[PDB]
Amino acid sequence: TRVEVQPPAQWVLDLIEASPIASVVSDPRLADNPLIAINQAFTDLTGYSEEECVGRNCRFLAGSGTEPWLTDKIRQGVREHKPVLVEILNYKKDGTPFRNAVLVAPIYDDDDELLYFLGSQVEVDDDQPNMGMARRERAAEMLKTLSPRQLEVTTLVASGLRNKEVAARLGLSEKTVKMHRGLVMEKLNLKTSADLVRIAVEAGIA
Ligand SMILES: Cc1cc2nc3c(=O)[nH]c(=O)nc-3n(C[C@H](O)[C@H](O)[C@H](O)COP(=O)(O)O)c2cc1C
Ligand SMILES: [Cl-]
Ligand SMILES: [Cl-]
Ligand SMILES: [Mg+2]
Ligand SMILES: [Mg+2]
Ligand SMILES: [Mg+2]
Repeated sequence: TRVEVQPPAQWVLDLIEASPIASVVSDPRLADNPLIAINQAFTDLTGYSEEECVGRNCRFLAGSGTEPWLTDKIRQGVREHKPVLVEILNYKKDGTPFRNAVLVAPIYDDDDELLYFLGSQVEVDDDQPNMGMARRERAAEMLKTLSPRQLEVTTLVASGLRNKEVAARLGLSEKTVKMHRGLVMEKLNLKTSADLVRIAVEAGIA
């Protein structure tokens, strides 16, 4: 099955379009928390077009060998509004199995009002199946270059707090939080918020 989805708003596109990583957004108020947008990298990773994905829950990538003890951790993150990174067996449109390092994280619309989920998928090769640990090592090194306030804002954003919540936690304005976020993105060459949440969760700071 599949539901018809409203074209994505600009903030949805801003979350994923410039990520070099397969990135998606879902809307949990729609039937079966379906995908409402995918980037180009997601089509290149999986072979599915945007028309084939949007309106469906992302578990269409699952197949015979997919680990329910790992997908349950995603289910838990979605229910608790917390980020989860697991490495699960998935299947491309042509039936090619691949190990998917998938991040599912809470994210907010550009008014900091309603909750959505972002998804970030990286292929782990059968060749180099410990690639996950190499991405963790890189992430940890990058985050150690951040100033203390930048690290604090990064941690709380990646933990799933909206900017208004980060602002309340640190005694700042939303504007000041958005400024610190932008400087982290510029310093670490991160294209989108999905890319920022991913290095935070890879490192284990969220
Ligand atoms: C934004 C987002 C991205 C997701 N990406 C994937 C993915 O790449 N592969 C996949 O198998 N599951 C993915 N999922 C997980 C499924 O949608 C689902 O949450 C998970 O399998 C647990 O739910 P279930 O027990 O009903 O399957 C994603 C979920 C969301 C919300
Ligand atoms: Cl879901
Ligand atoms: Cl301030
Ligand atoms: Mg596109
Ligand atoms: Mg299941
Ligand atoms: Mg709005």
